[PDB]
Amino acid sequence: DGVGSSSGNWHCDSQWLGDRVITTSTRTWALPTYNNHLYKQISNSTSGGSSNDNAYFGYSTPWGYFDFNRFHCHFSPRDWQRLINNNWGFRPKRLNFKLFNIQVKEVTDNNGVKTIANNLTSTVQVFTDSDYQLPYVLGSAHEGCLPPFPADVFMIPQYGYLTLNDGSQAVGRSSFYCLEYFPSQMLRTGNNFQFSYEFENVPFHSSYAHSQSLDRLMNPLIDQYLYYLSKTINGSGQNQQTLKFSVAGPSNMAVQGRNYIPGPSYRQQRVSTTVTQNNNSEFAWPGASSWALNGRNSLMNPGPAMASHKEGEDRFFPLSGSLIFGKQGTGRDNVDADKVMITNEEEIKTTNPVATESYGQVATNHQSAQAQAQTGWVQNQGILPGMVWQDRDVYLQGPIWAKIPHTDGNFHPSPLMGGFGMKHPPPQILIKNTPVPADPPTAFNKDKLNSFITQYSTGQVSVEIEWELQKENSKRWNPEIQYTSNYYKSNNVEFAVNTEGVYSEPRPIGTRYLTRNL
Amino acid sequence: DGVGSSSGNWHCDSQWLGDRVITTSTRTWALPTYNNHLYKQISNSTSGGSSNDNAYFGYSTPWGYFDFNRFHCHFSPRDWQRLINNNWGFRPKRLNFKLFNIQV
Amino acid sequence: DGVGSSSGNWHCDSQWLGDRVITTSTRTWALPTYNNHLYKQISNSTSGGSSNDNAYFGYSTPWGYFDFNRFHCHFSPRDWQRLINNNWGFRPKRLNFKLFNIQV
Amino acid sequence: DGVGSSSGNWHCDSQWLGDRVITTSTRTWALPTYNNHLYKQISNSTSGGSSNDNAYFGYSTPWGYFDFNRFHCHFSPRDWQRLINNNWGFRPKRLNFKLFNIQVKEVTDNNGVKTIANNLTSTVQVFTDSDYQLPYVLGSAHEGCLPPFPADVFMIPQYGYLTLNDGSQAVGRSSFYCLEYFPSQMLRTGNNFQFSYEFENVPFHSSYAHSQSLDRLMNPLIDQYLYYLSKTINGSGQNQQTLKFSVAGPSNMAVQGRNYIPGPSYRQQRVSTTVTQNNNSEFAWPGASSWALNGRNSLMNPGPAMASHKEGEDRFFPLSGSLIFGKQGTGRDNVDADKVMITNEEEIKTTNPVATESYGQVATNHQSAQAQAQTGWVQNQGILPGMVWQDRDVYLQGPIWAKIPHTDGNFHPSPLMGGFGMKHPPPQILIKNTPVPADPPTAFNKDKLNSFITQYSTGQVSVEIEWELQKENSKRWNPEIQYTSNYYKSNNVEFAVNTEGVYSEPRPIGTRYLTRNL
Ligand SMILES: OC[C@H]1O[C@@H](O)[C@H](O)[C@@H](O)[C@H]1O
Ligand SMILES: OC[C@H]1O[C@@H](O)[C@H](O)[C@@H](O)[C@H]1O
Repeated sequence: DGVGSSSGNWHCDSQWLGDRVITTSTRTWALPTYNNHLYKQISNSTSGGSSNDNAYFGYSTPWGYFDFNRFHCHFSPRDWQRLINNNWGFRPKRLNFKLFNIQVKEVTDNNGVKTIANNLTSTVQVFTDSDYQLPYVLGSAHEGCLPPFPADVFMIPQYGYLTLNDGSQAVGRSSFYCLEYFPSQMLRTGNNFQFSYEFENVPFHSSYAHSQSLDRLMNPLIDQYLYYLSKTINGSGQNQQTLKFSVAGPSNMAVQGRNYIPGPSYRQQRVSTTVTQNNNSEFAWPGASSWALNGRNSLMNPGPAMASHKEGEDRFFPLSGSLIFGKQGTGRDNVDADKVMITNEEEIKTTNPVATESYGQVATNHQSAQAQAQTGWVQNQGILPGMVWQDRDVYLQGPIWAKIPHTDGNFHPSPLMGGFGMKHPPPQILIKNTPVPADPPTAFNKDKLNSFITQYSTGQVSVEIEWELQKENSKRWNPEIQYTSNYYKSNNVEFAVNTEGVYSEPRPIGTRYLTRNL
Repeated sequence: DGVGSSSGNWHCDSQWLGDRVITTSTRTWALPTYNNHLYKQISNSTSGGSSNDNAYFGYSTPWGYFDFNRFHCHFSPRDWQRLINNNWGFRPKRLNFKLFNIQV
Repeated sequence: DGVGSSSGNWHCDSQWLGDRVITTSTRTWALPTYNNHLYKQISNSTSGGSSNDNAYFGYSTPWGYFDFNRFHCHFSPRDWQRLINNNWGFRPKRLNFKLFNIQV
Repeated sequence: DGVGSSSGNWHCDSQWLGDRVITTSTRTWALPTYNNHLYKQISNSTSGGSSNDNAYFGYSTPWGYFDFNRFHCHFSPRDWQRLINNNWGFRPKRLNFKLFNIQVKEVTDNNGVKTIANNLTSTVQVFTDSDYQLPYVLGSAHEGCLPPFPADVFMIPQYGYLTLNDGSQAVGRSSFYCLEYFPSQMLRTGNNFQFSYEFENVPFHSSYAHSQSLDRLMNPLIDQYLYYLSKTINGSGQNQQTLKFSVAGPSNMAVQGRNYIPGPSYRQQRVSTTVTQNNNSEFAWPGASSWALNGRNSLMNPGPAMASHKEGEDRFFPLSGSLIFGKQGTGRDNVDADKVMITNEEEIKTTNPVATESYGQVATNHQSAQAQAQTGWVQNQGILPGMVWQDRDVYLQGPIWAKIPHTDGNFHPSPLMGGFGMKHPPPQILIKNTPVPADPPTAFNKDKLNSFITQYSTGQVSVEIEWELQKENSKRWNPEIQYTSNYYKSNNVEFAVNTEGVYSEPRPIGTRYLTRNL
């Protein structure tokens, strides 16, 4: 429209209908010029990397992008409480995105003194990758999200991507992408941008914990009509061999026949937060579970979903097998345990093997009169028919969706870090300040212009997501576990601003409070 | 229109139909003042040329001009590969040119 | 029809439409009598096999069968190049089979 | 249809309408199996060739093809006389082709004794290359035409083709063609084949000779108003220099201004049929005009059209510059002049330079008081604006059409051997006996079958061509030259059968008898 008109309004609320929740978030952003308007080849060579496991090849772009892919972008802590205490499930449905009130600014420096002024004719350009033709970086859990607290102003992160490498080198199959080779909308102050998106059908996240365990599903009062082998010897001494059979029943539940078995396992090393209980060695990398791809070792960072500890063992956690969030102000490198927050998957204990335990035991031989029966431990167990499992829980600090990789086959493509896997996730939204040349020379020169006006932009972003709810139908008589604030006096309010103005999230909050039968 | 409105959008893609290819290229340009707004007689004398084979007479203008007359203006290397591997022939048909978002 | 009429024509080409390829292959075959018109029990015993991993039991028939189940049956090397350089994917859709000009 | 019915009738006549001639020719053919049903790589290595100028790479095919591309296929000698004496021009219009009364036969040999029997269920397969997707060999002047005499039974020639080579080797750009990869019609006895073809617009062949020469086009009674430089010196002695100018007129015709000049020239070496007049050396190849392509030398066999000798010099002929036909029964290699027939282009003497002469003279310097005027001979002259020329004459023994090569550019693409150049000439008609296996073994073997029943086919071919005529409009008072038979007694009739049954063509017959003004 024009210089003097606002191109959009602040809309931050949430709206609870019967089976639907509509979250709306507005934030203020700032976009720098990245890479001096250049595309740059980057690799572990350009960054000085060494180990082959860390080698990479790729490109950094002048562009930047929006990430709303964490839940605290869309939910206040109160809204999150309201979701998790009342609902068995939820999934995203629709998306609405807006860019408005764009302001492009010019920075001039004289001597040690900078002046900022509006550049009214400068433009910002924006496009969504709707055909998913770019490397999709939103499914890796990155910084640069919209801030959880609506009054914070955030920097837009720089877009970059990786392609195939051999060491620091690239192969011929490596692909380079110019983001200028897409059509994009150009925006002066007074222009706005919007688009809508439909989430594809995704199952409801399970926001409940089971009130039954998979090995306890029997009627405790009644025998089975099945028999098991109770006794193989008639007693001490030579040549005592029998087959004795007993009814499996209430008194021996471990031996009863069952129709369903716990889900798959890939075993994690167990680490105690009580520190003297740990070995006196460096096992962090060496003792870690990992998978290998093309000679590279990638740590298996989230487990396949697994229970983080056994009952009462809460001090234990799987080495890499859980999500670790930092507290507010926690540094980058080598921080103590009290400065991070270790998620635990304890609720899926009912259907899922413990991350730090063997799946079970198998027979390793044929017994005989000569040979005793031998068993061995199953350290990793793939899918078996009859397995049943829960996915990893999702968190207010955590990711929402991932892009399912485009491949011939996948199994149960729920993202291992948690959330909703999608073949066509919310598309990437790319934004860039268009370069404005400084004064060119008065004689022609064929070289590309390397001299530009120093410039940055700011504005507002609205994200509106419609969420579908699955209500609790339970007949449970006794009251349930719910997420609560604690009444006891404290210097600060949890999930509130500091005395210095710093918003913090004191604890990770999962979704699983309400219960269901198994 | 106005100071605060963009007068055009960035369109750079290529579009492959059955017997047609449509290339679109968007670039950012800068235009200096040339010749201090003057027309100037120029010759090999003004440039110091000597040999008769190189002698010339003409004019330089304050104006400047657009040249999209090379193929890499319209074709990405991948698009060029896609053209040359699959086709016995090609020719240009239509042209559309735009100037927009002018900033003085 | 009759002794003096051809019951079919040779059709070997390939046809590239926009999203479809139609391959057609014609070959000349010869069919012997197998097993002297007999069904025969066969096993690794009848062939002299030994190891249990190789043991088998079955039947050989007087019949014979057609196998077009390799790609070079339907694609010339040039057609294969044309498929693999230009396309992210392909799948079979329809099939048409003919036997004609039989000569006993 | 059936075994007992004829699938077509013999139609050999010609039909003269007002401006149209329709020729119809029927012949009997025999088709062997070629290459034992195999495609074979062939090269100068496989044939033992040596010189790089003769090196080639290609394939021979089991297929064979029809060639009606000579005029004696469609015209009796009387019809040819009737064409050339009455018409200024003619061109082909339509084509109709038929294969019918196919007979496939089986050959069995016992000991030194062969038995031929019908194989009623065997088939012949036929297709036209209508999209011109095969190497086109009909535009090279080859044996294997339909015989000029309708009672002769002819063998179908074997189809083969060449692709790119380096020496005897092939490069990656070389292309291989399987003729089985085309659709073709299969024919038992009782099946027939036909197709129609439209000639594209081609200019009329010029069946006239000019009654004027390009340098005589002036009015002999009247002066020009132009002047020429008659005299550059005033006389003998020193310092005699003048410019004298005269009117060009009837008495000096060589110097008059003219609007049009003779056509282009590429000079041929002159050879006398009076043999003692020739040099005593081997000049056949060494003294020959040639063009070079990729390091190979190809003799320039037909000239660009040029006059074969000057007036009264008929004993002279251009080395390669004319078409040479063999007489009946003339051998393959090193035959005397009396056993061949040397065509002469003498009629185009009016507009075309003599093949064995220089085109003319050009100035090679600047004359001056110090330097005399110098000229040099033009041995080859390309097209100049204002040039005018006739194409090579066409012959009853000669070719009709050629395929214009498919290229970015060509100039005046009249075939140099004569006839009608066409971008889409009459298509190639390919024919093959379909292989019939002998008895296969009773155990399966994956090898292709190399054992076949010995087999060949015969039948009839009809070719019908409609020809458009251009009548003579001339106002010439005196009678003209016409082609005639000579009345004088001879042992044989010309263009008739021998006492042994051998048809022969005693002389080459061109088209140019009638005259036109220039
Ligand atoms: O390969 C050895 C290294 O492996 C890395 O992945 C690990 O983070 C480092 O601590 C080091 O142990
Ligand atoms: O290169 C020398 C040879 O060239 C051939 O083209 C010619 O026919 C031979 O006679 C021989 O002279």
